Amino acid sequence: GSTAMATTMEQEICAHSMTFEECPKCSALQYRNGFYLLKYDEEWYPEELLTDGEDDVFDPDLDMEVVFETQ
Ligand SMILES: [Zn+2]
Repeated sequence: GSTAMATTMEQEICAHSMTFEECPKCSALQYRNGFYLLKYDEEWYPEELLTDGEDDVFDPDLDMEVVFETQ
């Protein structure tokens, strides 16, 4: 337990990536941008809402593990 206002949970529990408090910011795709590979598996959703057809990942439904796994 931490002395957090209104006993808010510290970790970023929102589905998109951020905290419950930071949930409106989750809608913004700024966080998603600046990442080397969209396809790389992280908490954030690989398919980007703004980029409809630009990504061209979902339409062909081709996932290459080797490409995303740089590490
Ligand atoms: Zn959110």
